[PDB]
Amino acid sequence: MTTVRTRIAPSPTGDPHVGTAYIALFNLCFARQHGGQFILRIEDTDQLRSTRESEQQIYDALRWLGIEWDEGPDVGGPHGPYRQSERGHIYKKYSDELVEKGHAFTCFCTPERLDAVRAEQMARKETPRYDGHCMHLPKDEVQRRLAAGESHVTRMKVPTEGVCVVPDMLRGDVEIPWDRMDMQVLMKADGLPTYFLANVVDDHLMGITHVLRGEEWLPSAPKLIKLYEYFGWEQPQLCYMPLLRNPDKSKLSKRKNPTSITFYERMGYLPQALLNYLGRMGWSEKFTLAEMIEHFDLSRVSLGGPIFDLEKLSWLNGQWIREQSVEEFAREVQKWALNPEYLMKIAPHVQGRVENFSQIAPLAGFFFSGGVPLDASLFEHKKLDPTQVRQVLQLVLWKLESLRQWEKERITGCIQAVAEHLQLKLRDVMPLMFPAITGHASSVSVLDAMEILGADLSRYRLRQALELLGGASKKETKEWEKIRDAIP
Amino acid sequence: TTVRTRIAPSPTGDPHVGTAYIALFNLCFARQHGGQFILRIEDSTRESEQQIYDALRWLGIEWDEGPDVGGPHGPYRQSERGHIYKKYSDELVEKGHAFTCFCTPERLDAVRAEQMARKETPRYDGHCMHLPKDEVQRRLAAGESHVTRMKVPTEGVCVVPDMLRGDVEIPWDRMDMQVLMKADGLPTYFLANVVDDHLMGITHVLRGEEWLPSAPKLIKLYEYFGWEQPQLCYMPLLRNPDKSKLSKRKNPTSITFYERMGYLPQALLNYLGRMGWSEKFTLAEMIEHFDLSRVSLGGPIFDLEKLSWLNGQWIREQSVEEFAREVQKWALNPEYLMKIAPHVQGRVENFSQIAPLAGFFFSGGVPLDASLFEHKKLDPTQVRQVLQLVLWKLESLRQWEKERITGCIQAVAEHLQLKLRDVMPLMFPAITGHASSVSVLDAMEILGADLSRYRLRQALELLGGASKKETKEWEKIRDAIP
Ligand SMILES: [Zn+2]
Ligand SMILES: [Zn+2]
Repeated sequence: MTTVRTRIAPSPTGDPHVGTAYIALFNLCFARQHGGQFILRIEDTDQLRSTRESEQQIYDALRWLGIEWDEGPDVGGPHGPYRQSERGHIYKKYSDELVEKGHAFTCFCTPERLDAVRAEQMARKETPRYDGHCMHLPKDEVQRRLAAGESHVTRMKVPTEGVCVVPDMLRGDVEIPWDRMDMQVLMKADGLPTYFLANVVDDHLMGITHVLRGEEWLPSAPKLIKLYEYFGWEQPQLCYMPLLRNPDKSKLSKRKNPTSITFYERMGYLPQALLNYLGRMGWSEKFTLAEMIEHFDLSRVSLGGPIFDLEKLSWLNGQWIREQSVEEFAREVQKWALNPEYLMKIAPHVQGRVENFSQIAPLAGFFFSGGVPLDASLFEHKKLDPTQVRQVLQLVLWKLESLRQWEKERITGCIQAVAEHLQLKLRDVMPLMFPAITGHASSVSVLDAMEILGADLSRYRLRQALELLGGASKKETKEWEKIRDAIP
Repeated sequence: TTVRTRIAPSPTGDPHVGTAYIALFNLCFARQHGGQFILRIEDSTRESEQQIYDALRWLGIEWDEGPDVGGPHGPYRQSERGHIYKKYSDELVEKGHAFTCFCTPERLDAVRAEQMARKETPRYDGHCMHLPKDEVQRRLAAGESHVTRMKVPTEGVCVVPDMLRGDVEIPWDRMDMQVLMKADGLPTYFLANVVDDHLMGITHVLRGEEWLPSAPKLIKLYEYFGWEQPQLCYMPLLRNPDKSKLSKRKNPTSITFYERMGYLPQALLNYLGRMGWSEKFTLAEMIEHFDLSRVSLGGPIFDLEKLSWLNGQWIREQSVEEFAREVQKWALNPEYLMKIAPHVQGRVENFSQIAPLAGFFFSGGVPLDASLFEHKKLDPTQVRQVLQLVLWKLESLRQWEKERITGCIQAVAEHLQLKLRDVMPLMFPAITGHASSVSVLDAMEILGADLSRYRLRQALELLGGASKKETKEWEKIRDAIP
């Protein structure tokens, strides 16, 4: 008679990803199927990559898709806090218990030490693992080194022989040798935990009963199962979902198909269609969230890797567009781009470049086209040969992919940094941005246009221009990455 | 006495730029002297009347008296003014200044033939001028169709005192015997405006140069009646940059064309004022620095490129809010967009595909590519023919709706040796700039009459246009089509 409770636990380290929505949909349907609750927990334990902006992008993207949770950082809940950065005291308590009970230990190995051990191991054809150095430390030495304030971590003990049985709800028993595990770090030197500890503690304290996650987390499942044993906690039911696949059997990557949810919103896809498509890849047709929930059952999940096919997603999205009143269609188009907020940002940039209103559409059309018409001749540069032009586009694209705050000045800073580093003037690079972003050699202010267009469409158009001109080889990619990392 | 000016547009078509030019000067002259400017309709369709009101008001022109705003010296529609016109024509016939004519249209058409064969300007030969009082009483009792004509001198010269040109001499032997009352009991535009100007207290008659040749007949009617003549001024013609007369073949003349193309009314009104007298200024400013003497004796030039530059300055020299409001009214409103919506909803797989598909609804013209007009069962000469004939019949279409637009295109086809399905391949590129697009017939109704004709004409002129031998030959086809 126990109420079901599932969760999605994304890290706010970048754009909201389609994979996250996919897993969130399954955990949502399973909880609603069983009359339970669906929780959202922000795993911002990586305070060097987590941002408050990325947190809100997660909320907006999922809510836009139609996914809603009963408890979370933005709605509250009786089992919070739901941000792992607000639960520091909790993780220390349970990490200390493990050490007290002998199931974990303090490690003082400096980064210079761990690197040396890994080298000596790779030279002995051995599997790289923590050598257990600090596991056999006297209590006298441990007390001393901690009193001096020496940096340290907490590692868990793991078996060296035998096998762990992972009882997947769909695969059955999955045997994983313990010797593939290592003495995983639980508490980092900065007093923050790893997901191994945070997810076990938090899934337990929040009463999570079923955990559907992607199969990428299955290899490390034994360490979580073992942590539950150490605490004497009841383990939740586990199901590891196959990966999303590109139609060519490869893994879903930003190169082949964009993975950002916001990309499909800005491209003009309906949230009902994208959500509907994620469900059709999952289990066993056009349906709403409510209808997908009533017909949901984990057994109907194809044991094969679901395929993300933009062709089928576009056909489905057209079916949704067609199978609704013109009023509904109109309201969706307004929310998408035909609204005063978007149009008034464009207004001041066309007002000075038209002699009558009929010239606005050819000038501002690129604000609504998604991509732009690709004309390779528009990138013939006077000072830059074709190879140098591809280098500039690749370096700019990389820096803009890493840019977290999509704002004109930060956008300009990335481009100007790529140019100054290459001993180029910003005036030498902007002529390439115009055709990439707008499709024309001259247009409105391109830096303003990129901020208005947003990060997703700007990167998409830059990548297409790069691919139009041939792209970059593996050799060039390696050589240009060295340059990327030396740029602010 | 208070100055009183007017315009008397006929509600028989779309309002042309020439009408707004004349209206502006009449409005400015009246305001300068603290008088009234009157709009009179000498009717013809009640819809065409509202077009005139809407187009002139959109420009910023107003009138103190008229059929819509009323006034103390109406009615302001001829059709509402009773049998006042037959009364004055009868006085002229009784006082011997007019006479009754029984000539048949077949006979008046023959005299015109003999006169044009001599390179003469056609005139009424004066047949019925001296018919017996008995012969006329008989035919009238029998109910024979007849009209009333005014008598004009045959020798001498009429001195027309123009406020700008000075004295203009015109020979009476050029004037003809103008019809006063038509065979249907309605007055001619000539008699009605003379009668109505007198009854409405019009003091200054500012007209286009096209009416100068008839000034003697106006002067003589006032003479016959014994009425005080109004001050007269005939404005020089609007001309293209090549010194020719303004023509829809060269530059479009409908006010509504420039509205649908995205010009600001303050800019077109300013351009009409900056052409005549003496640079950007408003209407209230135009009235401030207005004076008739600043008009040049030579015709003003309607230069579209100069108009575009001026419109661009009006767009720039205003707040972004004012600019956005103007763009909303021009085309970015729910009425226009919801007309397009159902025609793109079934043709897109995502919203980012809408703008490439629907862009032609906003581009004024479209990108021209001659290669798009290559037809299987049609040659480069026949394509121009259908385009011309389609254009002509659509230029004559009064009510611009899909069911009547399709009728015109079908009539040109049925009359031709081809089926309707044979012509649409040419319409799609001309109207949308693409080989295929949304329902082109629904698109033309949405785009409007002005932009549809403009694009068809641009397409026709792209492919080469029509020669003189082709036009006169193809018009005979146009007139044989419903
Ligand atoms: Zn250690
Ligand atoms: Zn006669």
